[PDB]
Amino acid sequence: NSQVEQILAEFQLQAADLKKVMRRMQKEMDRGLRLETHAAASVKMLPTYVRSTPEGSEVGDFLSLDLGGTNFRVMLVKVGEGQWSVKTKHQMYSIPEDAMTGTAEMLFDYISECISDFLDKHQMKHKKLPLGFTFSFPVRHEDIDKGILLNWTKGFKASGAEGNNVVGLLRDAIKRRGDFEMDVVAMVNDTVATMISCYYEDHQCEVGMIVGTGCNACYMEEMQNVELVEGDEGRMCVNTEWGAFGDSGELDEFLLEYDRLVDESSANPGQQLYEKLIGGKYMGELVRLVLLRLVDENLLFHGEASEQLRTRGAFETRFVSQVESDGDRKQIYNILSTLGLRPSTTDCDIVRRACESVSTRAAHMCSAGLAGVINRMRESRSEDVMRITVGVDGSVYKLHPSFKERFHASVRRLTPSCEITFIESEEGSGRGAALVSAVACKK
Ligand SMILES: Cc1ccc(NC(=O)[C@H](COC(C)C)Oc2ncnc3c2cnn3-c2ncccc2Cl)nc1
Ligand SMILES: OC[C@H]1O[C@H](O)[C@H](O)[C@@H](O)[C@@H]1O
Ligand code: NA
Repeated sequence: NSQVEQILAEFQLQAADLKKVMRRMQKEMDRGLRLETHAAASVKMLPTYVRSTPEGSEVGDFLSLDLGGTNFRVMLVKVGEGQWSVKTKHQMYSIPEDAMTGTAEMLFDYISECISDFLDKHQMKHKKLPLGFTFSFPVRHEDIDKGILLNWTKGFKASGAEGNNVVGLLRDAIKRRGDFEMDVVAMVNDTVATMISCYYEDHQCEVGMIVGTGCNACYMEEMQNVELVEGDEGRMCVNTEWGAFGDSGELDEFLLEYDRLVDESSANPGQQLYEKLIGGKYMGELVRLVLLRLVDENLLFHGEASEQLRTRGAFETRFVSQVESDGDRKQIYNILSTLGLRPSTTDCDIVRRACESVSTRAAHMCSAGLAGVINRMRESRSEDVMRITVGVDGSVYKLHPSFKERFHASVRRLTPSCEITFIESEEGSGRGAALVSAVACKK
């Protein structure tokens, strides 16, 4: 146990580590905003064309598509005035591997089939509506309804997409199918969508964050600081793409053996390193690799590992969450037996410690990110204590039994001059795309 706890201790980050990360994130943000350094910035600070504007939208029905993982969502969002009301209906769709690792057209054809299914099941296929698209990958926006995919993240691979107008890809697929018509009026990031949906509930919400399969944030920047887009008046949402923080070496002093290994076998070696420390795509696999380290030292399972624990990806991140949901070891035993293992009573405690060590580092790394954003915003204003609302969506955050609590407390220590309200978005990644579309249509 002695030696377990010092192998596990490599995952600790001191206050001083977290402040260093925070400040470096603030300097990368700043690099990404300036024309002189934008092109070489690891933290891209992408203009979204979502602006501060008087409250209100068109009234009516709006479709939303939300693509950001293997599971995706179609939504019908009805905006009405009394005063305002928003009601939603959704369906979920799972994308087969074939459709994610083939061509862009195969991917967008599958998407359009699903839209078709949604419209059938809501007896509205004869209707032509405005559609907002939540598309959760790095995009260079040229307008609210136009954007070029820079690169796939989170293991997506469809060919023929990178470098192309993602909105064009959707619209072409819709037309190929010829079974329905929609006006694609807006495409946004999931961070952005989450923030808009949250703003609707709370006007102080000016940051969106995702801690899901990937990890990213967006926030409202002053237009004079957004040098890529002409104008000094008002604010525009910037999609930080903070996932790529570290991709210029900024994190090198913190990366562990397990981190290099996750990166090397990932779909995108050398990219999204910050996100690899945090996102649900990778947390379960980090844990897996730590559990193997403790085995090949004969500190775990008497040094015998199962077939499935030697198998990349078999420690799914939902396991990490379930482990930590356990004190009778029932939750831990039920995940471990699943894996072809026979834990002692001590192993169960060891696996729960390992989960904790990875999941805690994630919450801590993530808090430094968000603190960076929130402190920068405070500094750009007339704030003694800044009260701000953050919209947060993602499965790590919503479902991980203690990640959230750990994240909040770490965030608060790094932001001792702000009071932060975190709003857990029920379906903001999807609803927000509809609401942005409604605002866009009001033109
Ligand atoms: C092209 C375009 C479209 C939209 C926007 N801006 C917005 O959608 C703004 C962004 O504001 C940030 C600070 C979050 O958000 C909104 N701008 C205007 N009205 C809005 C909202 C959000 N809800 N909401 C709203 N409020 C009341 C009823 C219905 C709605 Cl949709 N900018 C450009
Ligand atoms: O889904 C959360 C995030 O995952 C990845 O970081 C994507 O690059 C990013 O665009 C998205 O916001
Ligand atoms: Na500007």
